[PDB]
Amino acid sequence: GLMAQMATTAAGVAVGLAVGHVMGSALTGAFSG
Amino acid sequence: GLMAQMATTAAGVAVGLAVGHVMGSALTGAFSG
Amino acid sequence: GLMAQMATTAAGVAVGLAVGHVMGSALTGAFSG
Amino acid sequence: LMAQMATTAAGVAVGLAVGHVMGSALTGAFS
Amino acid sequence: LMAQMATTAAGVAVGLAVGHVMGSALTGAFS
Amino acid sequence: LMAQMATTAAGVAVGLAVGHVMGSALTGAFS
Repeated sequence: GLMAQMATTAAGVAVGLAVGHVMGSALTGAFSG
Repeated sequence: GLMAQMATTAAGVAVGLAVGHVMGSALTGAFSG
Repeated sequence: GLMAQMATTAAGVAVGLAVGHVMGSALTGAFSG
Repeated sequence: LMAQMATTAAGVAVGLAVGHVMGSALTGAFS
Repeated sequence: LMAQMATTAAGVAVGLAVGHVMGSALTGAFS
Repeated sequence: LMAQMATTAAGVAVGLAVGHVMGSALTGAFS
């Protein structure tokens, strides 16, 4: 599906998030009434 | 499907997000009533 | 499908997002009532 | 080769379905 | 090769379904 | 190779469904 790879020799701040898959999920950034 | 690769010798701030796949998901950035 | 590759010798801020594929998903940036 | 780089990124939005984004930038280089 | 880099990132939003993002940037390099 | 890097990250938001993000950045490099 996806062979992701991050390779950093020198990283001041290394942030990495991996999600296997998203199925039937409603993702909303900002919501207002 | 996708052979992604990020290679940085020197990164001040390295941010990497990997999602295997999105299936049947309603993604909305900004929502207003 | 896609052999993506990002190669930076020196990056102040390195941001990389990889998605395997999007199937049957309604993606909306800005939504208004 | 040699390169003096000064970058100022503000309000950077990365990702699928990016919503409202606002940004104000100002440069006073080589002054 | 040799590179003097100065980066200033503020308000960086990364991810799916990014909402309201605001940012103000200013550069006074080489002054 | 040789590289002098100075990064200043503030208000970095990483993840799915990122909401309100604000950021102010300023650079005074090479002055």
